[PDB]
Amino acid sequence: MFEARLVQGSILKKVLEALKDLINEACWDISSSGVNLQSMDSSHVSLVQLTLRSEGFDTYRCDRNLAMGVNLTSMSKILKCAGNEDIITLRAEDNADTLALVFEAPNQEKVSDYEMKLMDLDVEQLGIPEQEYSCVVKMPSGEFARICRDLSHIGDAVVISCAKDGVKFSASGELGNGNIKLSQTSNVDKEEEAVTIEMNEPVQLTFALRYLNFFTKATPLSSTVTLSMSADVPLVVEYKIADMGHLKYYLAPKI
Amino acid sequence: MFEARLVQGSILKKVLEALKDLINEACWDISSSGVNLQSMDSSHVSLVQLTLRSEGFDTYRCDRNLAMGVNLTSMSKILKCAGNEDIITLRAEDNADTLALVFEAPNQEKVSDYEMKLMDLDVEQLGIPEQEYSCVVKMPSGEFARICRDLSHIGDAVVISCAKDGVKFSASGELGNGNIKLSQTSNVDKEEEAVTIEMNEPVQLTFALRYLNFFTKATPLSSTVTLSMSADVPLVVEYKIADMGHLKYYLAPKI
Amino acid sequence: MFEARLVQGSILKKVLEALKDLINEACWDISSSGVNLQSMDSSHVSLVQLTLRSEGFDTYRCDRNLAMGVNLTSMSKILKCAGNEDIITLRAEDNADTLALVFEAPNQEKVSDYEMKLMDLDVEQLGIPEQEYSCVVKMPSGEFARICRDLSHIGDAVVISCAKDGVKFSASGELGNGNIKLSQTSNVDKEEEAVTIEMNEPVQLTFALRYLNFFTKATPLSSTVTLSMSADVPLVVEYKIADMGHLKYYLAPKI
Repeated sequence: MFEARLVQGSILKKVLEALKDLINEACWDISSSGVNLQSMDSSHVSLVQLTLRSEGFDTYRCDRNLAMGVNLTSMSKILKCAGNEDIITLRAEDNADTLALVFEAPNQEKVSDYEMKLMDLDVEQLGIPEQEYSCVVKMPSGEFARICRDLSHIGDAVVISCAKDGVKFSASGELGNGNIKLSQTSNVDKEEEAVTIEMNEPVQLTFALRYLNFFTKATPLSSTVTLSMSADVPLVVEYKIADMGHLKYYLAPKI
Repeated sequence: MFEARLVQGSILKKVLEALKDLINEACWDISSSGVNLQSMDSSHVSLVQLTLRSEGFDTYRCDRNLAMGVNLTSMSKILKCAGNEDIITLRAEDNADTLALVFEAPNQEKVSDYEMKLMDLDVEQLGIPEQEYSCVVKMPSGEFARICRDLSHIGDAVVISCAKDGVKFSASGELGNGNIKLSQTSNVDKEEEAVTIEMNEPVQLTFALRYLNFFTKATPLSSTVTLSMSADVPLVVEYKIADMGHLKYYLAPKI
Repeated sequence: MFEARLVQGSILKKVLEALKDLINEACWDISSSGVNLQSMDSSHVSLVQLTLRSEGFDTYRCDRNLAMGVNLTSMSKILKCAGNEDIITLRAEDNADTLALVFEAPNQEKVSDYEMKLMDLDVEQLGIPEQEYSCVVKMPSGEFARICRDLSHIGDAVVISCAKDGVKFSASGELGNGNIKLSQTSNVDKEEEAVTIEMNEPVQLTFALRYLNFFTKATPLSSTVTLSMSADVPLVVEYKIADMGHLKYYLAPKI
């Protein structure tokens, strides 16, 4: 038996809401150390890596490594039947072709029990080259979402320029161009309002806005986001999942 | 002649919003004891029965029993035009076949006078007698609304199974299957957000989920809903209309 | 050079919201006396005329009259990017391309520099010249908005009847008919409905409700609206924008 009881159900709701548009199907690599997902998106452009560590779960049980192939659109639909404050328990027999999802209200008067059909899929594998990056921008998650959205009216691509004297997002198109300059803070007082740049050398990279606008569906999961960049390698957009792990999205620059 | 004055016109806005999707035209039986509507949907699976007592109105007079044929699409349109806190007055002179509806804004600035056909058409008048039911379930209306909404993502039918210690709703379909068990809870005193059962013998019936989703548009009219059920007879779904009367939806099971 | 600055970002946004569904490509006349926009809408039915005097901006400089051809949907989008508390700067250097729109958030965290390509359109004019009208009605803007919206459920045309009593809007279609009567009560009254009317002779004209429902998108720009009517000429619906300027709509009555 695999069995994982997650007390804050909102978290799994949000993860599915952040993945279902970008990718339709993917295998859930389950083990004693946690749950891990790794997939390309459905247009073969970006890469996604999800991690939810075992200890994040209130109760956790994994007799042996499972791989469950999963339609995320169906999984999301089922999770929309969960409340935000439900305790969600995930359960699969060792080689069973189903995943049960139990949504307990907090007072135990209402209990729901769903049994999802798996789909049978060939796993993907990479993980990408772990790297020391030139720039790391930490910033509010709501601010990053709004920027990508604003600039998507102007252009299909965004140039992210970092230097010592700031970060800048620029886009360009048929109706013109725009530049959004977001200043580092010093003493912001809260921690989650900070804009901090860890800079080694200036960098200027171009990314497809369409894909960044997918990545920002993870905003509910965290109040900050970090962007790690270096020349000619994929951007990582990282959202922390409430002490349990993370959702990274990798994207090639143009060129 | 007919005239009924209702100071809390918000109630009548809620009833028409409850009726307009399911039923398109209906007979309005007006008498000195009040308003009684009764109709099948255009597909013959369900029946609605509405009752508004004369004493529920601020003023009421009926000279003359009347069977006004009414287009509920058109009446819901006109009611849209009413303020939330307008006084609503319904009116019919005699050998005129028109229903007038007068909305007087809260601080007598503005009177709106509306009038609609009153197409007296070949119709019905059933009733169907008092039955004794195997189960009667009372529960919060918003909770029944939620279970019908969520299960409609899974299948197009719901098995309702009643038992001493609770009621279950189960559905099955494309993306897998689902059951929601609500427990009898007692409490009472501080609120009736309870789930109570009255069980002479257990019941187990399948119903059309889309119809139950029409019925739940009445959710805003009452904090609770009752479900009376028996083998082979139509389910009743009752909503109380704040000390003026009731709204009952009737649905026959399958097989 | 042209340059204008405003603290009231919001007003600009509301002007574009109120124009952009009626007209696509527009020509802004920028002179030293201010900004002027005059155009038919894209169906050649109604006429719009916007005026924003130079004094209404808290800085204003214009060396040379410019005719800046803009797509109003694209400019509404851009202005959607700005904080409602943002300081806005409009800037152009004289012709081809660049209108620059700069949004500076209140305390210096964020600056947004946009640049809109201008197309070459001729500066229109015609400026149909003023008149004394049989009848001039002034009323709450949100009440005028609500009357057009509601009657649009009954009919496609409204008949405005002005009289010493007050003003009456009446519409008629398939479902039946409706009239709304606002009366002149005296003075010193709490209700915000002091509908006032300056009158030479009762008028009675019909108007397409589709277009009136375009003109009420200006509702946020002012709390009152003034209607000016005579037989055989266009209605004028005027929103005064706070001694900054005005937005006028012209619609001819049905024959």
